[PDB]
Amino acid sequence: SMLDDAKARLRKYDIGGKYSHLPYNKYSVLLPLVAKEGKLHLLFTVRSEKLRRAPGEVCFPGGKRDPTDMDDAATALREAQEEVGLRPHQVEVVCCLVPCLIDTDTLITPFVGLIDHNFQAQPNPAEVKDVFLVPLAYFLHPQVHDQINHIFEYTNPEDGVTYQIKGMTANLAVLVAFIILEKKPT
Ligand SMILES: O=C(Cc1ccc(F)cc1)Nc1cccc(Cl)c1
Repeated sequence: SMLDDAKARLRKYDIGGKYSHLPYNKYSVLLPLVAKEGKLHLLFTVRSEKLRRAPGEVCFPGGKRDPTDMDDAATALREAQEEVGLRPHQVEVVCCLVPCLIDTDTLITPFVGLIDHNFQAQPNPAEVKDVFLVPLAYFLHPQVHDQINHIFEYTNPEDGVTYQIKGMTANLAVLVAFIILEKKPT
């Protein structure tokens, strides 16, 4: 099946807890895969304009590890619940992808999660201005604009709204698309 095939692909790239004890400032993100209309999608947030770090940017759900978290995956799930109302029974964490090093002292660990079909986002407006889906296949043929660094523009056909996706978030989206969609019979 589509979902069993996606999980099987993802597991081959799982690094697990290999880098998880290193003494960094630690953040996790959840890359949430949603199946709709017979295709996989990624769920993104738009950060609230009131946040002082990166207001109005497109990001995956996530945030800083805290002492309650059993592990890095727990960080991702706790933050996703706070930001968009995703409950732990509504997500299956499939793997941990390559972590992202930033600012010399920070390590961001991305987890891919399969999201239940009955989940409906409840954006928390203190943190999230918007939540939206992008089909995973978009990231194989994105609409690129150069600002010099590459920016993806995705227009939602439901409503005509264009979102800019860039940086780590864009990079991770492409990675997941490659992992899941490469070398597939039609
Ligand atoms: O904060 C994140 C994930 C993230 C962590 C570290 C990082 F460097 C880059 C993204 N995500 C988020 C998305 C919406 C609202 C809020 Cl409050 C947080």
